[PDB]
Amino acid sequence: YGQKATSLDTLNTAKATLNNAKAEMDVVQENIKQAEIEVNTAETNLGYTKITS
Amino acid sequence: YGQKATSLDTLNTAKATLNNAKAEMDVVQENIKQAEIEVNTAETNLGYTKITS
Repeated sequence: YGQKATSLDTLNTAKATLNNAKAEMDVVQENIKQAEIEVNTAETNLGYTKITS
Repeated sequence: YGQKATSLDTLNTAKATLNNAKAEMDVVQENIKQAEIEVNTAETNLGYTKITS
């Protein structure tokens, strides 16, 4: 964009459509979490396999 | 173009394609001339209409 032309309208694509990419990846982190979590709790509702004394 | 975006590639259209308009009008001036000229000479080869004494 320092090369005079490349209209801001196509830099702005890149800016906001970088942050959207980045953030749409964060969402899939928090989802990775929630799935790891709810899976450990889904084996911790499987504590009950001897009913330990 | 002072309004940040409007890529130089579309300002340059306007610049050079102003000068081309302007200049393509000059050409038609010099043509207007050459036609006015060659028409007066085309009536001055019509001096010969009495062969004046």
